[PDB]
Amino acid sequence: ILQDKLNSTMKLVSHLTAQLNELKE
Amino acid sequence: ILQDKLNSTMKLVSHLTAQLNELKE
Repeated sequence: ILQDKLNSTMKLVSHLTAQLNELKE
Repeated sequence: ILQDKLNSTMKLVSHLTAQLNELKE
């Protein structure tokens, strides 16, 4: 369960990074 | 307390995802 929560947090971080990159582009 | 902190982090992640989706729309 803890690993799943960490994976969800990592996915959210990756989505935020992708959104930031798209905004920069 | 740790679970409450994790839930707050998850809520923040969900809010960020919703904001990103709204920006995309």
